[PDB]
This record gives sequence, structure tokens and C-alpha cells, in this order.
Amino acid sequence: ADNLKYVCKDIKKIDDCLQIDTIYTGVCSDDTLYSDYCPMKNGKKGQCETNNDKISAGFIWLLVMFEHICDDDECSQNEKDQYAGYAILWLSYILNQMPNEGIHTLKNFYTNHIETNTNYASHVSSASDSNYKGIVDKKIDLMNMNKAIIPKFYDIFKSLCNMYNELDKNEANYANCLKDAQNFVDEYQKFLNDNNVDTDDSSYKQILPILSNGYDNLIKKCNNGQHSNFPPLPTTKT
Repeated sequence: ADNLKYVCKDIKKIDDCLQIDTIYTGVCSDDTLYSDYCPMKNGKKGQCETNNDKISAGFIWLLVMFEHICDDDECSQNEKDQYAGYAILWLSYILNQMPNEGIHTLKNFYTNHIETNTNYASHVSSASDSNYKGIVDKKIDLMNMNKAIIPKFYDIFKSLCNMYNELDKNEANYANCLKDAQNFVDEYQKFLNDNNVDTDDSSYKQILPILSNGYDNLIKKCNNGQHSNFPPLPTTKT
């Protein structure tokens, strides 16, 4: 679905607002953006004192926003799985950026900082479901199974998000869509080659739908205001 239009927008919004000194992607458009999701401090309302508090609140804000993409905020099993995967991919990227954190500390960070935030159980609809915990655990395990490629894979996802942002502003006149799609497929082919990615690996097959569905939707949307022959997404290392 055209879900990446919103996912890419929401991730950019939370990135600029993370307020963490060591991580800088931009200026916060709204200082109160995730304040509603800050963890409690000594039984009192949270203000987000630590970097872990801000990441935790930012992650919950993401999940809450992604669920809004579903009709009536009622996500199917497939939507819950897809949105948990996007949020946990972003979380892996953040932990990889943070010094003294990483994909190796992701499971620990989730249990000690996300499940620990009182706003996770009350605002994320599926938080208490055992089916949801299984989805989250699988996504965390997938990040660990692919830990060596996850930071570079995220850069490819970011390049895909840049095309979605361009389409969002140009609307029916994204004249550079074909040129950008060709640069994207070449950049992705280089990612497979440089990292010796076996696209038939079980773990890689479960993160690949983020790019394969995302790219397929993007070129279908560009071909709504133009008429171009877009290159197919690379299938293997070359």
C-alpha cells in the first residue's frame, strides 16, 4: 500500500525532534511532539530527562502514528507486523547511532526502556497482546540476524523515503522520478554486491519486503501523473 508516504514522513518528524546531542539529523519542528509519551519519573508526569527516555517516547509516538494509517486505527495482523517492523528498523538505526548501544542491545533496550514506559501499554493498542509481543520479538530477532547489514540497509530505505518526499511535494509532476528510481536501483544493486547479500537467505527475505513493496508502490504512484518504463528492483548480487 501507499503507507510509505506517511511512514517516511513520520520517521523524518521524530528524527529531527530526538533532542539527543550525539544524534543530529535536524531541528525539532515541535518541542512537545512526543511529550505525551515520555516515561513517568518518580510516579510523576514525565518530561524526558535522559536520551533513553526521548528514544522510548519517540518510538511510542511512531507506533501510535503508524496505527493511524489503518482505518479506524484498527490494524490487521499484516498491518501490525509491517508497522512493528518499520518502527523496530528505525529503533535499530538509532541504537546503532548511539555510542554504547547497538543492535546487540536492542532486546535489552526494548524490555528496559520501552516496555518500562507507562505510555506503551496505554497508547499502543496491541502492547499487551501476546500475539503482538511475538511480532516484536521476531522483528528484534530479525534485526540481530541481519545486524551486519541493517545500518546500510537503512540507508537504502532512506533513499526510498527521499523519493516518497519528492512525490509528496511535486504531486503529479515528479519529473525526476525515473532518474531517481534508476539511481535507487543502482544504489541497491551496489548494496547487494558490496555486502555479499544472498537475497535467498531466510532473514534477508523477511526485511526485503520493506524495499520491494515500497519501491513497487512508489513507481506505481509516479506512473499516475506520467508514463515511464521504470527499472525492476534487483533480485540478486551481481
